[PDB]
Amino acid sequence: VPAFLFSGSTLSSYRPNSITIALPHYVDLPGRSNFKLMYIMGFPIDTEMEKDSEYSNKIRQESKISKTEGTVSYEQKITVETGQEKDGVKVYRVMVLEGTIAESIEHLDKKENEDILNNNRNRIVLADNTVINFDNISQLKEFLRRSVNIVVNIFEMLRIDEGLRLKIYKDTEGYYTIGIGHLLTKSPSLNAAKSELDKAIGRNTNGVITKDEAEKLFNQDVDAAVRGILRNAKLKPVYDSLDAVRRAALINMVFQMGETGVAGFTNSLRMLQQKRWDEAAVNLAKSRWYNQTPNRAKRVITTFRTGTWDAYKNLFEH
Repeated sequence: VPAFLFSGSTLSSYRPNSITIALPHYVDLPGRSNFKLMYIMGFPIDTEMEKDSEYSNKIRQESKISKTEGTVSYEQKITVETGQEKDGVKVYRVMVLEGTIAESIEHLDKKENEDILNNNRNRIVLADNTVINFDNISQLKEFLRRSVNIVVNIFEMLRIDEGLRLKIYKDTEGYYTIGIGHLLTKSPSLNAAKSELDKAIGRNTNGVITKDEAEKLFNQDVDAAVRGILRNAKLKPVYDSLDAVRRAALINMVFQMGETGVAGFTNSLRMLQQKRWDEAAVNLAKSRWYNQTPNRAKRVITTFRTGTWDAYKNLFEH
């Protein structure tokens, strides 16, 4: 029996449709297969059954991500649930439905949710529909913090390696650009750039932005890169094998040279995938890359080599 389930608040972007709400209402999540939610008292409920049911979800297989060591870092949204499990039957209230890591972090820290979380088993349901079960909420909060750190660090990493501009400027190719990566428009017009930027930010910019906005844009860019990395038969196996800091170095390289450029370091990638770090490092130092942007290559390589933030640590939050 799930303990507190109607207690506390639930953070969800999704809003389905004085009333009938007392009654059970079943719904399929708009974007995903085998997410069937049951709403009583306005509360999202995830249910799993070994058997077959019209209103219940098929059993979910457990993801390979380590609850002690691992990260959700490059996932877009995640789901968080508390509840109970006994053979064949699982019942979990949804505390956060497809929210960001930061969002989930703050939401699980609300004292009103405090009751329902310390009394039940807590799990995360990934966008690939695999779950990571946690021993306790403190551990889960650790897991989430450790993930958001990687997210804030990758921005700093790129700020330092690539550069961060707060005014519209031009690409080495002529294109209006702002922040770190971000391309506004391929059109020759500055008003077209400014108008694109206002649309993306949703305020009147006049071509200048805060660091925070640039960070938002950059996160969209990290997702487009990760989506392209996993589509590329040359990058995917390497990226899959790397821990989160090292993936940050891989993404860094993709941001600088393109998917196609990174795919050309064939031997250095095989070396990375075999976890031979010093060889990979030596090999990577052979390229014109290392010669042309030596400071950035040196830090990226140090990062590949150590799995830590040591090349960037003193420079952070600058």
